[PDB]
Parts: sequence; C-alpha cells; structure tokens
Amino acid sequence: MKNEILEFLNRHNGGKTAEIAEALAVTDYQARYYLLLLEKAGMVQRSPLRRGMATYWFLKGEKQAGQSCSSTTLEHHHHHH
Repeated sequence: MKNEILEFLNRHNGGKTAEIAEALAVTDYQARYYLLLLEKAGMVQRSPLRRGMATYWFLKGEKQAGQSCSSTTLEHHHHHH
C-alpha cells in the first residue's frame, strides 16, 4: 500500500528505507520498491545517505515550494496600470 508510505512520510520526515518500512511494518522490500517508483513521478524524494547504509526517502519536502500562488504577484500588474 503506497498510500501508507506517503501518508506516513507526511506526519514525519526523514528515515532510511528499511527504517521507513519499520514505521509501516508492511513489506519493507515492497515499501522500498515503492519510494523508487513514486520518486520517478516526482511525488517523493530520496537522499544519497553517504553516512549509514540505506539512503533516505521522504515526501517531496512539502508543498508551495515551487507553485506558491504561481508567483504571479511579484511583477506589478502591468506597469502604470
């Protein structure tokens, strides 16, 4: 169930793959394979954990981190207007 993995990362944030599996206690093997498939869509992200042994996977940071209101109110509505 990928929904449990994404919803889980929402409440928390930052956990190795086998660690994320422990949180859901689901199929750690299938859990990790999910973060990868989802990461390809851009709904989740992962970190090259260079200090441990299981990388890291967590929701795509959060939201409003790119389309914040579409940033369509920072160029003056038509100069002079």
